[PDB]
Amino acid sequence: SPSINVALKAAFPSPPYLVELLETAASDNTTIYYSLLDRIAKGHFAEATTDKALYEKFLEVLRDDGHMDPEALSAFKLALSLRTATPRVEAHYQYYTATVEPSLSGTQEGCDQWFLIDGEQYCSPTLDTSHGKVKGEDQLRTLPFDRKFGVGSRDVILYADITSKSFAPFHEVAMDLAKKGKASYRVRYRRSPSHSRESLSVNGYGVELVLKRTDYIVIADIKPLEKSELAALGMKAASFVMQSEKPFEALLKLTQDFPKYSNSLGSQNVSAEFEAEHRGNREVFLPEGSNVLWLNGLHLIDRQIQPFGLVDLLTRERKLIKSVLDLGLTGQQAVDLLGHAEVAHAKSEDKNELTVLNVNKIYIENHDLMSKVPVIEASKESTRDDWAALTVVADLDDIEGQELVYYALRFRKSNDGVRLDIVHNPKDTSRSPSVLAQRLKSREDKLLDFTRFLDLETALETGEFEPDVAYDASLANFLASSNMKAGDNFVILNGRVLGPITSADDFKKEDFEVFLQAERRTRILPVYKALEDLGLDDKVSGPLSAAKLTSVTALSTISDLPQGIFDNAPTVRTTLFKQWNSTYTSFEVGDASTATIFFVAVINPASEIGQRWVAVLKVLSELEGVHLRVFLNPTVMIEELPVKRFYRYVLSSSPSFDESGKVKALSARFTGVPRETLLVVGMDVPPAWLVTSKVAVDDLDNLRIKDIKAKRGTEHVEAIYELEHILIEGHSREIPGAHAPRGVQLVLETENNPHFADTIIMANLGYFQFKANPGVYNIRLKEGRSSEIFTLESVGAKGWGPIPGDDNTEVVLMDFQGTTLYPRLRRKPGMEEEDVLEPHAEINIFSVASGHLYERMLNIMMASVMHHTNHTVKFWFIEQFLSPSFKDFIPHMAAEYGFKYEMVTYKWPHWLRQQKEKQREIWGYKILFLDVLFPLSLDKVIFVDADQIVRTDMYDLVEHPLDGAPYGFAPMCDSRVEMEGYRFWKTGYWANYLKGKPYHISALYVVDLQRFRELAAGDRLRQQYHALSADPNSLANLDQDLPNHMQFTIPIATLPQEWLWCETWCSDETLKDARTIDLCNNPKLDRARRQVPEWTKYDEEIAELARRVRE
Ligand SMILES: *[C@@H]1O[C@H](CO)[C@@H](O[C@@H]2O[C@H](CO)[C@@H](O[C@@H]3O[C@H](CO[C@H]4O[C@H](CO)[C@@H](O)[C@H](O)[C@@H]4O)[C@@H](O)[C@H](O[C@H]4O[C@H](CO)[C@@H](O)[C@H](O)[C@@H]4O)[C@@H]3O)[C@H](O)[C@H]2NC(C)=O)[C@H](O)[C@H]1NC(C)=O
Ligand SMILES: *[C@@H]1O[C@H](CO)[C@@H](O)[C@H](O)[C@H]1NC(C)=O
Ligand SMILES: *[C@@H]1O[C@H](CO)[C@@H](O)[C@H](O)[C@H]1NC(C)=O
Ligand SMILES: [Ca+2]
Repeated sequence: SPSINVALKAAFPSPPYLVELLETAASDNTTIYYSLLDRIAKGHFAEATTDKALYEKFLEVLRDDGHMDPEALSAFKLALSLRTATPRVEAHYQYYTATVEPSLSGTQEGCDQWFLIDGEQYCSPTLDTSHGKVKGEDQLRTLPFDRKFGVGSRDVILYADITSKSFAPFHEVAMDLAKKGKASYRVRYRRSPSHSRESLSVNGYGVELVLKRTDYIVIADIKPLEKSELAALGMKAASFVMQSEKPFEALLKLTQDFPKYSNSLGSQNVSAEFEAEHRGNREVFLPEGSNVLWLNGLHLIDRQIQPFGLVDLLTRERKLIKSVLDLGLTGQQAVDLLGHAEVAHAKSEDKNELTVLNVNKIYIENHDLMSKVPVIEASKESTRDDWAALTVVADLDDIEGQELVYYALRFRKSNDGVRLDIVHNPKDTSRSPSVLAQRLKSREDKLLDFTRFLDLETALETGEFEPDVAYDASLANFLASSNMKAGDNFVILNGRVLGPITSADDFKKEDFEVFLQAERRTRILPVYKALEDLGLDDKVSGPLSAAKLTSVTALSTISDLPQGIFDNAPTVRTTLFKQWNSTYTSFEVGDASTATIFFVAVINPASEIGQRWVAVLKVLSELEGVHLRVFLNPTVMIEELPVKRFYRYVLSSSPSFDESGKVKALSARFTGVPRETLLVVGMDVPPAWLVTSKVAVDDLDNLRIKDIKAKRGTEHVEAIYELEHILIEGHSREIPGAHAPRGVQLVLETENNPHFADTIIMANLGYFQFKANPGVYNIRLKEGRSSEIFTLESVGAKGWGPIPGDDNTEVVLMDFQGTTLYPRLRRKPGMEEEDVLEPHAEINIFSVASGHLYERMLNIMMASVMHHTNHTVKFWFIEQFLSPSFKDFIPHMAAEYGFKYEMVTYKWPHWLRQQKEKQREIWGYKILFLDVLFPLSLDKVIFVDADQIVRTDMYDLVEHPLDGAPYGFAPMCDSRVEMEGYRFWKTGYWANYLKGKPYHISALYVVDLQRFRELAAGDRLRQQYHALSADPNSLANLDQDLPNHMQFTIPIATLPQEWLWCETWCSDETLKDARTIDLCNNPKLDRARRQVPEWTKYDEEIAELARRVRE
């Protein structure tokens, strides 16, 4: 039974299932939230002891209280598995811990639940018992996780642990108060004392087992490698799926355990060149072996396939399709109507401007308004192609308002196919709107018979009516739904909201004709024709019935906002997937009639990308109302081994439950694993996550089952990771002339400590990031030059904007997608100075390792420095590359060798080109993020390449003058003569480019961090790496070649030859006056005992130390 298991746990305690279901079910819908909060305070959910039963009962009430329908209920199941609401809950707790507790003056008892009213806290429902003044920051501030119910003078906030029924009476009272209309009610959470500090188990990530031995090519103990028959493997693998008759199940089993059955392909006449003719699909559309996903016609991408991203996309697109299915269309017709070529041509440098609203929606809610307004219907003799539903909003008290209505009336006289509606929107509460509307609703029949303007003004004063209260109520709802101010003039044809109107001179009779003409060309005609092509021109029978379709389709052109995503607003509905014949390469799963969601996947089985897509897709199909047509299109061109890994996705469509009812954790277990093959563990985690290994026995970088069978006795690999941080990342800009405010330094703070974190603004589109967990934070400019020239106006937490209400320098993260920011900073008047120009411990060494040999020699590196130094040395490392076995042991090194150590990390920016091999990633962390990795307090760092023996006091290098250089290096030895043929750096390319500069070595170096930032070296390293990374062959060693190619622009200080020694280019005599030896590559265990005699001495010191701790 050879298996490997990987599980992921969050950096916070599990909030009870009770509160999670409340927040997940009432996703955001506050009306659902309080109707369920009432039922949990009633006592209906008290019998739910086993968390599964609690979930079970929530299904009953959601469906029974009308809150959820089966189609959207399946989405509830999947989102609940994902535990989407847990970080939202932890935000309340962190806020309670950092802002609420300190302000709460006095000792709490019986105050498990308490209200906050006017700076006073009350622990009793009676309101007569006030425990204390709520000092410090006022907690009545509007925060994202809040939920406002009712309007009131008093602002009531209930901090509750809902697990105890003691909350129930407090709620009922506040609920009564809010429903009466005396106060605005909002619910915040208190860390429930019934639940334990058991970390939360997360899902929605992927695991990879990379066979690092990929040099092979010309149940199963080793990876079988074939000759030049690779070419067809993708093709026969695809046929193997069709032959199976459990197709997407085969696709998964084959794609996830690819190496296993790799050579077994091309056997038992699976040659099946049936889909060879199926390239009729290829012959007209997209290339062989290309990965393309679509959702209702829209363009889906590789990393829009994180479970979190998909859940919000289903939710938004079901709402869009359901808006269309109120118009009598099927899921397939609705999508084909939306994803039609006539529609795509209406859309497609940089340019955009517009505002539109739903016609179906607005005429349903505002019934007593829209069926009681003066309606001049379009004469039934007008053609389908002429129909339009003009709706005019106007203040009939002012001349400009009544002038626009007159111009609309004259326009209706000329255009037969227009249904004209007039809604009175006054700005004075004394004149009830219902009376002026009913004044002209009497003259509705006699409307448009107005020759002079005075005829309308006189008709407004004739008659006397009663203020129809029902009318006024539906009017207020309309203006709120449509975001229309009182007394403002608006013109809305077919849903396209246009206005407000400044003066009625802007909009005359002739201007209305043109508005119909332009709207007709864009949203009316392409609908009629796309509609007539699909044989659905029967559904459009009336000016109003037509407008509902044209209006919905235009709204399908608005994408995200983008929150969490960077894809601002494109996605053009395509339709060419339909030309492809679905005989061989395609298979479908789900009913095409009841499906609201249409996933059209085009995956190549020989691709590594296909592995993830398939794994997610199975889970996505398990939602009642999701259709999936999977196209398999392989390529004939496979020069190397197509897939170089094993892959599993941790995700479930239905919530997992323990035997005791609690939530069951989701794990990635790989079965029938070869015992002879070398493996590496990698994580396929969503963009906002920072993940490092927690507890593991087996070296995550160097693995083989047969070896741990010979060490532990079992073939069961088990490891744990931690989602340690969630990113707060953003793109900075300058106000008003949008530029890159590079060199700007930032501080993240909380009401707990104001020096939480610090980073600097990057040159590539203003990138910055912070490693944080759910909670309320603030962002201030770092103490100094950043605050001098710049003042941060806002952190764009709501969108690019500016958005009214986003000028808050406050950030709060409450999602597994983090919080994407678009801050805006304006310069202080009359200045134009950049930070670049002005108006800790003795030694600071940093290192990294990625193997137990490198880790054993890293223990030696630390020990060698301390033996030869009488100074305060501090070690800095990259958290995630080290094994947990090494991480468990470093505090014991710190105590025995007398050093301190702080552990840094940074997540590779999404824009920056990543490296697939673990090795190439290692190299990038040494050179690319030096400026941002360390806090702004650290003056200088020194890198020592882990497998090293230092014999000199390293303080000398600290105070070595660099002379205008941000970093200093040790050069290549030209001492050994016999290896001159190997000295490539003094030849052709490296000789012409390096005119006289020496080839420096990326093994030992000094970084004067304050000069590094001052010079902005990192940004130049990063952007140069960018275009060079197109060919990985140019970056032979990106840690070494990058500073060497950049010594022409970024200065390189040269360090003495005594500092660096190698057993290939420096003579043995140099070792006498040695400072550091890299133990040069081209194994190390032999070279260490041979070159350095004291290497054994250090190894043995460590060996005893671990056993000393052991007892
Ligand atoms: C945010 O959340 C709220 C709350 O869920 C939603 O508001 C809902 O708005 C509508 C209009 O007021 C309510 O509609 C309800 O329709 C029920 C009938 O539905 C059936 O229709 C077909 C018939 O063929 C069936 O096939 C189908 O299965 C449906 O079941 C009525 O029975 C409802 O009456 C009463 O229901 C509940 C009791 O169960 C009461 O709490 C209500 O007050 C109501 O008197 C009702 O007419 C819907 O119920 C509203 N909810 C509430 C609680 O008021 C929002 O739409 C939602 N928004 C989003 C974006 O999710
Ligand atoms: C089975 O494979 C052989 C070799 O490719 C082929 O000649 C034969 O025709 C195949 N069988 C059938 C029934 O086509
Ligand atoms: C460290 O300090 C001791 C005591 O002052 C001194 O004897 C020793 O020489 C120092 N170490 C080195 C390497 O000089
Ligand atoms: Ca080394």
